[PDB]
Amino acid sequence: RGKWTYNGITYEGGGGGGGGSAAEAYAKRIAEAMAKG
Repeated sequence: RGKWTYNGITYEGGGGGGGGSAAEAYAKRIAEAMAKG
C-alpha cells in the first residue's frame, strides 16, 4: 500500500516489495487480524 501516517509523523520502510506479492497476500492481512488490541 505504502507509508501510512499515524499521528502526524510519517513512516518509511515497512513494505519492501521485490518479487511477487505472495507474502504480501496472507501476511498482509494477518497483521489486520492481529490488529485488535
